[PDB]
Amino acid sequence: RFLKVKNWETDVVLTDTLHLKSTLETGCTEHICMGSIMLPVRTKDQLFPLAKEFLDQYYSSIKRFGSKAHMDRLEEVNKEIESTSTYQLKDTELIYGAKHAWRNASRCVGRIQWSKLQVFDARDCTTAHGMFNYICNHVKYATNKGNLRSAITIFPQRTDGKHDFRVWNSQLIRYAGYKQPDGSTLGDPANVQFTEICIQQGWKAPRGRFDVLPLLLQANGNDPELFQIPPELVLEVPIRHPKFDWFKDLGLKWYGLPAVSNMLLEIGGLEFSACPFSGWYMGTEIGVRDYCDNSRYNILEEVAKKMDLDMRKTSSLWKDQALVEINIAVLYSFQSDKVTIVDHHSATESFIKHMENEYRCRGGCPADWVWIVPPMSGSITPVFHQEMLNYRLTPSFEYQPDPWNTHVWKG
Amino acid sequence: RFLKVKNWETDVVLTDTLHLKSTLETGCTEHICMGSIMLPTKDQLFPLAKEFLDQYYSSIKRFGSKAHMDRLEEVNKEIESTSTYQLKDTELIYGAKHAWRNASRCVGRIQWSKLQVFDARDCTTAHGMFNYICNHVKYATNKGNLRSAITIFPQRTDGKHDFRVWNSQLIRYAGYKQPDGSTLGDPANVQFTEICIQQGWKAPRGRFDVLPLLLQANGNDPELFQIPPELVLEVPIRHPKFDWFKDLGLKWYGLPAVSNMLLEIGGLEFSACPFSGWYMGTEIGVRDYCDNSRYNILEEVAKKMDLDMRKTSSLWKDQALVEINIAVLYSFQSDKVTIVDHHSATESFIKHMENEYRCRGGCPADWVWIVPPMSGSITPVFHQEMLNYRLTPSFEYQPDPWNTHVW
Ligand code: HEM
Ligand code: HEM
Ligand SMILES: CCc1cc(CNC)cc(OCc2ccc3ccc(N)nc3c2)c1
Ligand SMILES: CCc1cc(CNC)cc(OCc2ccc3ccc(N)nc3c2)c1
Ligand SMILES: C[C@H](O)[C@H](O)[C@H]1CNc2nc(N)[nH]c(=O)c2N1
Ligand SMILES: C[C@H](O)[C@H](O)[C@H]1CNc2nc(N)[nH]c(=O)c2N1
Ligand SMILES: [Zn+2]
Repeated sequence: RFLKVKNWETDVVLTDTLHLKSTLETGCTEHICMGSIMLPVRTKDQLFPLAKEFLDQYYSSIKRFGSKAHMDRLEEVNKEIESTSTYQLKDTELIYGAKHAWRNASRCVGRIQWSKLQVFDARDCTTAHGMFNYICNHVKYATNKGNLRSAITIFPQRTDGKHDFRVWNSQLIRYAGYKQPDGSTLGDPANVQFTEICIQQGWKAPRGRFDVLPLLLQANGNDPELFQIPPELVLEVPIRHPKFDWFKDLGLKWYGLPAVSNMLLEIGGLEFSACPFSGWYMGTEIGVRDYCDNSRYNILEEVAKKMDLDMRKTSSLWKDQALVEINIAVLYSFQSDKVTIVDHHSATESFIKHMENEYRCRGGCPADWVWIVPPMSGSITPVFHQEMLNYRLTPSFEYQPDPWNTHVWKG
Repeated sequence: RFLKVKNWETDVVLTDTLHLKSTLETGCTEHICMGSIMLPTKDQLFPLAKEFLDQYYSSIKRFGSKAHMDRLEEVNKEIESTSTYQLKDTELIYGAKHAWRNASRCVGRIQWSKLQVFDARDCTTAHGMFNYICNHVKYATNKGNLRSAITIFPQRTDGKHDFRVWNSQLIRYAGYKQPDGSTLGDPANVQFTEICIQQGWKAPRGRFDVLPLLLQANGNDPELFQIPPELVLEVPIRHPKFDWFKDLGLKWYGLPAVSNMLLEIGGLEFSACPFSGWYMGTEIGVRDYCDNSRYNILEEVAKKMDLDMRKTSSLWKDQALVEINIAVLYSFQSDKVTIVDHHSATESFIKHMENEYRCRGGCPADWVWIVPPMSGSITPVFHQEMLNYRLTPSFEYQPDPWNTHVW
């Protein structure tokens, strides 16, 4: 079957055949679309088809399909499964899998970069201290003094689900959130619950607006352990505005390295429950969502108040006006400090080029419009006018429930 | 099967049971989501009529009444006999209001029950359509105090005698493909502005020329009519701060009046059913003014603001976009013409969603269309999970007449 997408700004039409290789489900049916829904122990019965499919893909990509090398590997993986009820990926396979998980991440606008991922194999890791060391090296490598580099560090796969490796942090670097008795919040409200856990686990909280959280690391299903990232490794950027001198005095800064650490990497049926990865920021992640979401730092009012905007009626668009300057300031600051960042205009433009290239060479590019379109200035970016097909390919990054909701405490 | 939707800004969770009464298809499957795709006989008819009459008589607290059964058999007889049927006025009004209530892409549905329905089913000629439409326009505009309205022309019979309004909106500005290669007026209407001239219009080849109506009655060739200028309320666009803004020479019309959709009620098809409400500011300022394939004035406005247009990372496009949308709102409000900003409208819709979940068991909503084209995540609807499904009565899309007209 053929599927056509259209760009209503340029009238370019692309044809999707890749969706036929789609395994997983969307959540949608013929009778309901769950396109805007945010979130819509494995036996051997189902493992070998998943392994075979991955290896068929792998050996196609290296143009060795049906080769003796291909067949032996299948045989090898096969025996290893029914002998051990799992199997191990070769280094080459792991690298391929991680890159393609990224390539398949339909909610990621940054995928033009997917082929240049630095994969750190941490499958020989056994303890939380080992995890901390690997993560430090990831952060140092990825940060690269502000010239950021995409990286992923992959810890050992799940076995019985009773020995999981997990990073309890949602990102490697994030600021603490503290709920005050008067109901207000100090720091990042998104992180209040995790902060509390850390504090409970023995973390001594500086209780400021921008405390970098400690890593909380779980190895081999053991109780997690606290570690402080060395501050010299945490690159941060003070936020100032190129024309507004009072903006510096708002006291804002942000960290340079976005490193998501709570997702699950699936490759050939194998589940890597700890696989922190990092790229670099799109400006709006910080300027729009982190600073201006009502449920986050929520600085729109103070900025608008300092701009002397008409804040009495919404139709003045004072919120809209302050939002733009804040995002200007975030971009200005990162660029002035020579820290890699991309504006939403450049990023969406690159993604369209990527997507078109993917249709030509791959026969498709699964893409989640709801997530690809930036949280401000939607229709003046080219992805707004781009029709997209969303479907799920493997290898993939998957959501997993927060570890504190499922962890069996040892003590 | 009983679905939950979460607001991630407020943690509020609503349970949706209404989707289980869905009939039409979404375009989606379990394998692929098409959520961002713009455009996905006698025996067919009676279940369709029955389903509608069921929800109608249920709605008036008379489900399973004698009148219900009587109406059912009455309609069933008329179908068996005439191969179609006619709606009672009360049912027509209900169906129209509920078509609007069911429009999953419409952010303005908190107003759905306050709709003025104009029964134009006795119309027989294009001249009659023109008269009905002028009356619609005058009533809806109401000297700037806009009132929602729909005018419903005769239903389809055998597709040979369709009533169609060839305009996409009752009021739109002309677009001309210039010799030097550019485009004067509205580029979205270049083909229609051509067809108008191609059937005898005389364009004042200006920038904001209100297009003539091209009305098709009973399957006949369509006819040109000019809306009396005094019926077309326009708003000169100035900025409350930049006095050079007015020099740009921009204005827009007060009445957004979509006229190319198909209204389906109880299996009956109304191919000519122009309806109107009032603008959300971003429709004009974000889409009509700044879309690349439209008036695309961003670069011009950015210039006069003397913004750094060297690199995209200065967000000059963004900065300009906000000021433009400030001006639109400011102009309309000054001139006492109804308009809603995207903050209040999206706030209205959340409250409306709340209401619909609470009294109806849900509210079909297309997130891709409900979220405004600017400042998305600082409006409440961005953080609102929505379920999209298709309820009847409905507004549907139909081919442009000039691709189908048995000429
Ligand atoms: C290199 C520059 C990159 C940029 C500019 C970028 C940009 C983005 C943005 C803006 C989002 C939406 C995030 C949000 O709004 O919360 C996203 C999502 C995502 N990205 Fe990328 N990204 C980059 C690199 C990467 C890398 C290296 C990976 C993995 C190896 C990755 C995988 C993903 C995944 C799995 C999501 C979806 C998160 C979810 O499902 O909720 N990205 N990206
Ligand atoms: C009264 C104030 C109203 C407001 C503020 C409003 C707002 C909107 C907006 C902003 C859109 C997005 C369309 C676009 O971006 O092109 C829309 C779509 C739509 N509106 Fe409403 N609207 C109003 C009244 C009405 C009325 C009176 C009707 C019908 C009787 C209606 C039916 C629809 C339909 C059917 C669509 C989407 C068409 C489709 O399926 O693609 N609206 N509306
Ligand atoms: C719902 C799961 C989730 C939530 C959130 C925060 N929402 C409040 C963020 C999530 O992932 C967000 C993400 C993932 C990968 C990225 C890679 C690079 C980059 N610059 N940003 C990313 C951002 C996933
Ligand atoms: C695809 C269906 C569609 C397309 C387009 C043009 N987009 C290229 C416009 C459509 O309708 C757009 C519409 C409909 C009803 C409205 C009622 C009030 C209002 N203020 N705006 C409306 C705007 C529907
Ligand atoms: C391709 C994409 O679906 C298309 O650009 C849509 C996106 N969302 C929209 N939303 C509204 N309200 N109006 C539109 O015309 C569109 N266009
Ligand atoms: C309910 C809705 O799906 C949710 O708010 C989504 C919308 N689109 C998004 N898009 C991005 N990039 N990031 C997000 O967190 C979200 N949140
Ligand atoms: Zn869908």
